Amino acid sequence: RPSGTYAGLPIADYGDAPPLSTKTMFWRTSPEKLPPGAWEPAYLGSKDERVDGPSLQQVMRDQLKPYSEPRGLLPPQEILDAVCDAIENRLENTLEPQKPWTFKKACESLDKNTSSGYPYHKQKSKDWTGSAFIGDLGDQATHANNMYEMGKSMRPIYTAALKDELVKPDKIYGKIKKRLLWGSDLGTMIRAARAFGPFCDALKETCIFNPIRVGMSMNEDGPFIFARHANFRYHMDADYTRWDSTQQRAILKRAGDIMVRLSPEPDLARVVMDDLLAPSLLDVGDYKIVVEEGLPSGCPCTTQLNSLAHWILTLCAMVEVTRVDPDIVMQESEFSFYGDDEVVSTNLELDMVKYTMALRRYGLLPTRADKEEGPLERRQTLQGISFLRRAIVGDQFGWYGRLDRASIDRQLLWTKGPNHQNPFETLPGHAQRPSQLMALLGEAAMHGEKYYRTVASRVSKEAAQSGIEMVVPRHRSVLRWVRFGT
Amino acid sequence: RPSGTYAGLPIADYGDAPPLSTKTMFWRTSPEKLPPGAWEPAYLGSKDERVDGPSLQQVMRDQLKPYSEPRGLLPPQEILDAVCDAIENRLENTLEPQKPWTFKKACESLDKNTSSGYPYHKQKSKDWTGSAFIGDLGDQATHANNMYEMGKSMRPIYTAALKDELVKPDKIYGKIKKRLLWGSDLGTMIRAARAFGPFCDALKETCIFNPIRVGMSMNEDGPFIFARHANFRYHMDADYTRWDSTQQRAILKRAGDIMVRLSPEPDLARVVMDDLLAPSLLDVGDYKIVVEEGLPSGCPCTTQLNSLAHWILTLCAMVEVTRVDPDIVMQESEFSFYGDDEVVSTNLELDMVKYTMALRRYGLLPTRADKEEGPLERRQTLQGISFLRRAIVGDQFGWYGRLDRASIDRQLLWTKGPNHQNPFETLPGHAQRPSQLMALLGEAAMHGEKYYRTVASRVSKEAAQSGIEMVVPRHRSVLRWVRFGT
Ligand SMILES: O=c1[nH]cc(F)c(=O)[nH]1
Ligand SMILES: O=c1[nH]cc(F)c(=O)[nH]1
Ligand SMILES: [Mg+2]
Ligand SMILES: [Mg+2]
Ligand SMILES: [Mn+3]
Ligand SMILES: [Mn+3]
Ligand SMILES: [Mn+3]
Ligand SMILES: [Mn+3]
Repeated sequence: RPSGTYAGLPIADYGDAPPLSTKTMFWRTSPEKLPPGAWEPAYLGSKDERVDGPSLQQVMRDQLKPYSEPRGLLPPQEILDAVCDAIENRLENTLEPQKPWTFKKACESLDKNTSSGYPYHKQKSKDWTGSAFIGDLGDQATHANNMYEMGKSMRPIYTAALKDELVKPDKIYGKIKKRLLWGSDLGTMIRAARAFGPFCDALKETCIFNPIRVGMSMNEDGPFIFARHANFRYHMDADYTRWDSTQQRAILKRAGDIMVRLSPEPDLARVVMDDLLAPSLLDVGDYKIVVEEGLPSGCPCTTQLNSLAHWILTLCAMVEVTRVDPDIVMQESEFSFYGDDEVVSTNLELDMVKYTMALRRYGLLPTRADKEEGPLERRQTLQGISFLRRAIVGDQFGWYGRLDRASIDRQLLWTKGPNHQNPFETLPGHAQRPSQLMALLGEAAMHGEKYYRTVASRVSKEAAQSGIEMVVPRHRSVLRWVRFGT
Repeated sequence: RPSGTYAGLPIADYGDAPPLSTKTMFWRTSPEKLPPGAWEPAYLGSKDERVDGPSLQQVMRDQLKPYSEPRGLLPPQEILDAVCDAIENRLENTLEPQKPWTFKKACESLDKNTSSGYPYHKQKSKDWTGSAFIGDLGDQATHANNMYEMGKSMRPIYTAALKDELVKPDKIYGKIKKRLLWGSDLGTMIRAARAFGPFCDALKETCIFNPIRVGMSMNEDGPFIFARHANFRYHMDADYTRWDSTQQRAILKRAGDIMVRLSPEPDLARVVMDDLLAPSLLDVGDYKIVVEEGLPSGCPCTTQLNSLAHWILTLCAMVEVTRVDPDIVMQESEFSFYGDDEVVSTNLELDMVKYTMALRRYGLLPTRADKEEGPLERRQTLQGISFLRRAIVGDQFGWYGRLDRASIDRQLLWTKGPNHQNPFETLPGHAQRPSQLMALLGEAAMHGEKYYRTVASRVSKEAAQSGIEMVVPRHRSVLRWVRFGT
């Protein structure tokens, strides 16, 4: 056995995980000195020549703390039942009944350029023929499919990791922070995909009529989604600190319950869900620790499981404060969820102080989207609310999501390439970067003439020192392309 | 020459048109007695055994009166310039620039199961190979294309006709009324199609962002269109009596001006438009009369020319009453036009008495959508406004267009077939009618359980006495199909 405490959590066995990556995927696009207080790749550990800091492993201990924190309270049982049944019912009425996912289709759906997790820690492509897994992964997949078809429980193993992403300089040179990732094992992946693939697809095709926006296109779908939010009087942001680690399994189980009953094979899906939500085994390297609470984020369905819990919690707080039936608040409101990310629009007169408190009571840590210091605030125009890193703007033509210039400028300073030790290194000219460049041009168009021109230059210099030179379109032409599509 | 008065209008030459059709396309679906005061095919003339009435030709004289009526006043010149430039400008900003239509593409686009008009009065298919006109129509088309390519004027000839459609019983057994149709000549058709096809397609792809809804799908597009209308505070119907005959050519010319400047071949399009709006030659049979005013409705672009004039008139009245810039009222409002059919939604505080008057002054005859006795009224919910024979309903899921039951029941009493003299005759079982039947089932779904079931029966009896028997779906399944699509 072991057991055994690590990072505040019970040790369940010895670890098998590779060492945490000590490298970043991001290369500077230009050799010149970086704009002051500009974002950089997150901390890379001891071998990181930018600052001396703790080991990556100590950074991860830090990320594990909240998972041993005392859970918040459950919402009132009567309210929780009402909102669950309402959500479920709305889903019965909107989801197109789907036919069961095959083994072939589950394997196909998986991202082939990411790790297989426990036990082989292979990249998924290495054992993939184009249509089936063979070799080692062939074994893991096949065994899992057998367990799935025979409704037999199998215990999932997650591999912990630290997200390589651009962060504010503070999180590098001030108090060092780096976000925790859970990596599902391939077995669990295929098992969850077969079970819940059909439900997730059903949900994804309902991305505009139902509040879970997973699978949406900001450009094509945003204007209709935002127009719906604008039918209602009051609008609010809410951001959440540490969403994943503050979740209650009890609530996750209710989200899971809804997912089961709406799956085309409920008896087989129940075994899968029970395993997913059973106390979780997480491989930190030296050990596999037990993480009883919070969200286990490794799998294909996770982002929708997470959004569904979010839907439940928002309604519970709303119902609790307003005292209107969950079904009726859903006719007086429009919601958008994507993991921790919410926009609530309503006609109900919601007490924003009592709303914040009711959420805080559930164990959540709400903050405003770009404002700081709560309670949460409501506004009487959608104009300026934020969702998915975009500002919601609205004009003569309609609503849209606009990426702020700080973000555009940022994507022009850094490019994605092979893993390497020094962030500041330049590679050669990225002729894999004409697709990205068009989108960015498009993103800048929405900021008007003067800004567009200034990124048009930056884009052209880069298109020169590259194997493909570009027709840089006129402002009005690209604006028209971005806003009006298709 | 001639000249010569007929129906209050100058006679320009002798007619060449076939006699007015004395038959209807509508067959009863059932032999049994018709529900009291139910709609029937419009009057068929002397040979019509339902009632004794005037000849079809006297019915048409009646329809020609308003075209010799004194025109209403033009809107204030300054306002007309402002709104034209605004509309044009909005179109510059939204329309995707198009490439010129070829001869092949113009010929392709034309409806092949309708008459070629002057001079051959042939059905268009009779001289069509699948890719080109040959024979007589080959000559007419080719000559017209030459005139078009050489920017040479050619004078259009319209053939008058009377619409075969279902009407309220009053228009048969009370005061006899039958609607006038203008049939373009094939030459003019191809000339207008080459010239204005590109503009019409550009416009059609902008059907949600721009107020001209030609080409929209009620089912797919309605919910987004209606959600936009719902962003605004006040909503209104307006129906118009005799829209086409009360139009001013001067205003039609401004709509035409906008269409020209946004066409990819403006110099060639100008010749076409000038001909279209020049005093019109209309063949009533015995004579070709001159109709100086009103809308000439024969052609491919007509419905958009008509909607564009409508856009101009609405804004002119709105600007005139509110005194806000046309561009600004377009940021405080959402419009829908389809020929004579309008929904105006606004946040502006519009004086509905002064609005009605300003319209009446332009020569228009506004009435409420289903209310009678003006001024026009505004409502503070879109809920219940009508557009394109549909009621706009809105619920938990969103907005939609619902066809009223009187209309559904109606489509179940009558079916389309070959022309014949007695409306009341039944044909056999229509196994060309399973597509129509599904849609109707779908239309009825939106009226809830009890109604749906009652048309489910009516539909099944009919599907029995037919060469294809049908799986009649459960209510919730079809409702879900109708509302949520695709
Ligand atoms: O609200 C959020 N926005 C973006 C994120 F990456 C996240 O975790 N939460
Ligand atoms: O507003 C209208 N609705 C339907 C019609 F046929 C018409 O001409 N006008
Ligand atoms: Mg957040
Ligand atoms: Mg009308
Ligand atoms: Mn989608
Ligand atoms: Mn969708
Ligand atoms: Mn369209
Ligand atoms: Mn459109």
